Amino acid sequence: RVMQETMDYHALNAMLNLYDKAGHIQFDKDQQAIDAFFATHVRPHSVTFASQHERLGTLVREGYYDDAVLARYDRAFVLRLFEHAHASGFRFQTFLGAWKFYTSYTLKTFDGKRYLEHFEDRVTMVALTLAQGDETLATQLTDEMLSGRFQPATPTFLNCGKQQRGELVSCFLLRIEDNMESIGRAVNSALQLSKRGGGVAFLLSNLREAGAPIKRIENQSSGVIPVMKMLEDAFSYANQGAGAVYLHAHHPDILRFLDTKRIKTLSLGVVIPDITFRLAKENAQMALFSPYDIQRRYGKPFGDIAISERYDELIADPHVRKTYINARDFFQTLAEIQFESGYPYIMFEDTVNRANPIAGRINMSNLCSEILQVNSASRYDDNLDYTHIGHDISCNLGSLNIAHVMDSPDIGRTVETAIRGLTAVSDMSHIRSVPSIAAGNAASHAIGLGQMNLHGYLAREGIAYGSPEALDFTNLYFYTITWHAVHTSMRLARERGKTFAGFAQSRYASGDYFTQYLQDDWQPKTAKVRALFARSGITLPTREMWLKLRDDVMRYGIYNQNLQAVPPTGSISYINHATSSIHPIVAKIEIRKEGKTGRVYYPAPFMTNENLDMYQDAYDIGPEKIIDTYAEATRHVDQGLSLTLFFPDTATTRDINKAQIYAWRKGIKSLYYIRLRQL
Amino acid sequence: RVMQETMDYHALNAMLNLYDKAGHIQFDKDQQAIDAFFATHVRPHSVTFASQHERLGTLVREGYYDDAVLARYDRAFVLRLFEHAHASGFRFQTFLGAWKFYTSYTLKTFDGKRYLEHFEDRVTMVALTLAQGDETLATQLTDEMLSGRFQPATPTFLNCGKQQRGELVSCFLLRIEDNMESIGRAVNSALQLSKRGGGVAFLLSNLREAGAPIKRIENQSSGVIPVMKMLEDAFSYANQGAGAVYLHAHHPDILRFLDTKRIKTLSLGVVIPDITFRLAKENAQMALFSPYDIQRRYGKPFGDIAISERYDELIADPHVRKTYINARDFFQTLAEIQFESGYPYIMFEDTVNRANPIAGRINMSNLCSEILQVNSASRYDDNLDYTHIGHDISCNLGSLNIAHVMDSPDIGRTVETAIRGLTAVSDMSHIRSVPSIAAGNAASHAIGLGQMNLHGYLAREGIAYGSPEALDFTNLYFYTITWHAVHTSMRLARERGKTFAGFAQSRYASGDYFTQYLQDDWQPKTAKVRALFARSGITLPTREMWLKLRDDVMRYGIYNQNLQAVPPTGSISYINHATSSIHPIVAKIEIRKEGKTGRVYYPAPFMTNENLDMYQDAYDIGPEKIIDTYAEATRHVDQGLSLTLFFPDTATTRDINKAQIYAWRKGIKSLYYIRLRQL
Ligand SMILES: Cc1cn([C@H]2C[C@H](O)[C@@H](COP(=O)(O)OP(=O)(O)OP(=O)(O)O)O2)c(=O)[nH]c1=O
Ligand SMILES: Cc1cn([C@H]2C[C@H](O)[C@@H](COP(=O)(O)OP(=O)(O)OP(=O)(O)O)O2)c(=O)[nH]c1=O
Ligand SMILES: [Mg+2]
Ligand SMILES: [Mg+2]
Repeated sequence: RVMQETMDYHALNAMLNLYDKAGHIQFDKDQQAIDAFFATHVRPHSVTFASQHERLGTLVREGYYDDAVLARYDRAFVLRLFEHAHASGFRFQTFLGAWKFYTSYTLKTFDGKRYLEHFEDRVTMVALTLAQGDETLATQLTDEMLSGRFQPATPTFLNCGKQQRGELVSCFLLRIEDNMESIGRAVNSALQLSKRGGGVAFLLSNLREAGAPIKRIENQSSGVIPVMKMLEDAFSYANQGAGAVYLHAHHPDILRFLDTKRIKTLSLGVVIPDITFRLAKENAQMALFSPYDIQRRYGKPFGDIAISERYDELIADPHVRKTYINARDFFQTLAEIQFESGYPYIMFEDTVNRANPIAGRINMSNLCSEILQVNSASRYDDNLDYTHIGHDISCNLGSLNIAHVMDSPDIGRTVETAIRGLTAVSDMSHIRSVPSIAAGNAASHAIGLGQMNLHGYLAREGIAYGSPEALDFTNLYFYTITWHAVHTSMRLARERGKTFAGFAQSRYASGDYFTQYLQDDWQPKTAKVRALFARSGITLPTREMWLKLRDDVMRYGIYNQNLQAVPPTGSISYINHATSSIHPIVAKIEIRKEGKTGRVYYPAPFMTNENLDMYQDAYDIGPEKIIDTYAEATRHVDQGLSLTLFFPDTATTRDINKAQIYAWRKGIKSLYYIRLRQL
Repeated sequence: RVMQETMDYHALNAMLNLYDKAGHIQFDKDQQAIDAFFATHVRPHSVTFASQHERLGTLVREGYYDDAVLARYDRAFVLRLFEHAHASGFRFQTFLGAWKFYTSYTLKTFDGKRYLEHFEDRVTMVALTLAQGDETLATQLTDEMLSGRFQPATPTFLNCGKQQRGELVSCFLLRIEDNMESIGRAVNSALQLSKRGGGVAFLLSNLREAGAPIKRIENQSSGVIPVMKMLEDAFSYANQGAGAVYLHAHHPDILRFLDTKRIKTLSLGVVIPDITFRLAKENAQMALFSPYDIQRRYGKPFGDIAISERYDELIADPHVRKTYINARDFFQTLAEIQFESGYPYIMFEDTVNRANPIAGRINMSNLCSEILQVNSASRYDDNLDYTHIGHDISCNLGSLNIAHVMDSPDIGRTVETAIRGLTAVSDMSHIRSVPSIAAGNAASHAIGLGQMNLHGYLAREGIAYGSPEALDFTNLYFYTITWHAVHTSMRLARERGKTFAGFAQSRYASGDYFTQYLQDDWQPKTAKVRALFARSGITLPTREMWLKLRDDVMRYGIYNQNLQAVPPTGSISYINHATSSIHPIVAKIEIRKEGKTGRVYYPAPFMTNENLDMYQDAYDIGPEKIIDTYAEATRHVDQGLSLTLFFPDTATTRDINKAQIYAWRKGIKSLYYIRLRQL
């Protein structure tokens, strides 16, 4: 109001980092930070036009907005939607969300001096982009985004509608075959993807080990390390461009591989089948097989056969060279490297395939260990031309904010919109630099819908993370989300007359995918959990519904080969105002090293001085509770979930190992990095 | 003979490293080394068949000889040629030649225990391979090789005719364009070429400098170093696979570039135009121009415009960003790096283009600085597919042994055979992994005929290296070789009805190429030199001949775009028994660190205790005499000559620089490495 003092937003934000003699925080100060930000910074540097109409005009004229996007609608519908947007009542809930959106997400004039968009403008453009002319779908997307229910991945949210636009997808998984063409391509792909800001993970399990033959002459191959060396250099050059490599635990270079991190910027990931755990239990030895022999004798690559199921067969075939290391020592090295670097990530091959409803095996994952899909080899001509374009994996993501989803009765529309939005991201993608990525996305329409703010919700509702109530909720919540997503995908296939490639061989086709849901235990184990769904008007899918969907799926099929995937939510979290994963908060007042002050503080959603006790941080909760929560969700998520375990700095490799053992026994499909308290 | 002692060939070889109280060597001991080698080793482990016929049979049956080669002739002609071969009277002249041929060049049984070929068998197979069914040409090749007059490059000599065969060409030059596709391809090429043992050189002058824009955003590019880093790693992986990079002296990263060697295994090469020398003379500054601007404003890449001719224009255009360093300090850094590492190589751009008879500019050279040809850009699709296949350079080599050439009157047949042989190497090449190399070789038919044993000859004839007699001879000898090579190429074009691509724009077409030869100074300046040609029956081409060839060339054209190129002769030298280049011997008894004894000693050809004074080593002769000799040859060789300068270990960078200045003023097209005495 008229003449007011104190307008230093950072100072105000910083008050969040103060405790009073009773251990309380002045949460109000953040809000005052917001207000001061808008008054001293946002408003003064934002561009206001005489009307929406003249703005679009100008924005398209000076090369900011892409007229092609706007051209798919009657301009009037366009003006009406922006108006509906700015009428929604949207407010940033935290000083960091606001600042984060203005400093990194919103459109600025090319000289960088002024803003040209506000939150609702960006949402609007995203809705127009994804809706592709479908007015009713564009309004919904708008609504879902403004209400906080849906939040598309950073790369989509940022580029949609812009003239000078990045890619809408930024995370890829490529396989490498055991021949020089496939290697040269991989380095090329790294290069063309990295320059476009993509996260790229590479499978190494098919490469022949150090010492294997080449053209029949003995002891000649160099193994994976030198290829890692090349992929590493490509990622450094093209820059924001990060890499990963996955290697099967029973591959001959496994220890040399792990030893690179004892190569500086590549992330490592290990695939571990069940047999490896059995071996370590009985203090046995691990047999490592040569991909070179496996190819010659079995006619498929290392990364395409099933090690566990053929373990003994392989050890018996004298035509397959075997090498041996100490299983228990393997896990020991693993925990020690993880203790220091956070990775290697771990992908439980047997758990994954056993749960995989798609014909084929899953031999790798991504830079965040949440993506798990099938892939297939590409073959090349000597000039590097593709003679057979296989299928690799690009990964289209977005996430719902659990609290807001529960706060809206029409949960079926909430999910269906998101699925329709991600599906669009897939439909509009054509990654030209790497045909196997373009073929794959086009054949599978695979998408990854995820969740966030679970902790935020459970706290708001007075439930403690990890508790029997919590576990009950996360099981039934993922239960219902799954029902509506599969339904939406079925509708898409029906309204489009096509299904994902190879649907017929899926467990969706035969019906086996539903067995799980046809048995019981979908009755709320807890009384509070029954109360939450009821007070929200959400109906937990009943056996009839599943039985009905089974028939629809079997008859019409589904459009997307994969629907869910739960990554960590990076900085979109601050915008959407959600607690990052489905995992507990890493802190009450998360501190970030950003901006002209050095730090910006972020309070957890729905947290106040009267409910602090519900915000025990991830360290305090510990691994068990976290693993348990993820276990409940893993029973439904058809892909994976980035799972990080937070440990005190006195934890030991045995502690780490015991956690991983528990994760494994519990059904967890994958583990992201193990993190130790250090600030 | 019946019961003889002393059969240790190495011990006998080693006697060459002994001086008697009068400073004389027992050269006879080497011969005894040969004899003992044959008796104790070669004969006992060689496979003898009941007949030639059964041998071919077996060799083709067990997968050693390629029946496709033999199939181009009546088997009888085949048996007759092997017989003519073994009847020639061929003898190894030195213990190293023999051992070198048996341990590294001849065909062995796959288990490595026995030899399956002798010198004449390998020569025969090479003649059959290159002759391609032409019986008369196969006999000649056989004769030329057995007499010592011709010696094909190692890669050809070694693989021809073999079933399990390497490439016949192993040296390539590729250009890189200023875009990510072209970079990815380059790394790919490195990989596919290196695995096949090729030497690959890359042009970097077109890449935009560190700090240049990308997509209009300022300060973004990383320059050449990170690309060097990638090419370096590719060469380490694919292994025997060596690399080089060339950079224009006036490129903005010139000092960062040089600074990598102050990157461990890549060779460096610098292109230096005349202006740079003028600047250093007047202690001026060097202007470095940005390839990014040059492209935008001139529409061609840095490496395609003429810096010297546009120096001032460029400095004046305010649309071209300029950077500045101290010319004299540049040469200083150069000499200091050369002092320690031998390179950078140096290619005198202006000298080269001025002498280039082919339409286009020459912007790079090879790993040995003897190759100088034109090239052109390739353009790519985003999937890396070629949309326009440009022209890169592969390099087909072989060399004549001057002494033996002079020892045969029909010098016209000697040259014509060699040209026909190299041309075949070109005709049979199809490097599939890199289309620009295949296109180029197919469009130009470029070959590189070279010379060796010059010092061996001059010594035999009692002429001192560097002397006025010597200079007279090397000028007229290269004069005549040139006449017959151009003649042969003209005949080829005539008998094949086609010329090199772009002949019409060449100086061969207009006739300007001959002007040089139409004026005088082809009269032997020395009386001995007149005597040598006469005593050999070789007629120095007369103006009539040139005048006649001019008409023939202008009317029928020539087949090959380039004919001569004088590289250093590696180990083929020991086989052919020639003094390596056209440069003086590096030693009287060259010592090599090879074999079970650690060393093998090699005496120079035609050297005895009564003519030692004619074998002053390269150090003793010094740079001037060497440069001078090369100057005489450079006036005729249409490509280049690897020129190494040998210095005492007390030489200074000023000494090095003064040499390079003299080379430059003298016409030298290029300089290989500067070597300092160190053993
Ligand atoms: C050439 C070469 C290959 N390799 C490895 C890379 C690949 O994993 C593997 C296959 O290379 P490829 O190019 O498939 O080998 P090839 O087909 O020539 O030989 P083969 O017929 O035996 O397969 O060889 C090296 O490690 N170093 C090398 O120098
Ligand atoms: C992407 C990228 C390019 N480069 C360099 C490599 C090439 O020499 C040069 C050209 O890359 P290009 O892929 O041609 O650049 P572009 O076409 O996207 O941008 P422009 O339109 O400006 O040309 O950019 C880097 O140094 N680092 C990078 O991350
Ligand atoms: Mg192979
Ligand atoms: Mg470009």
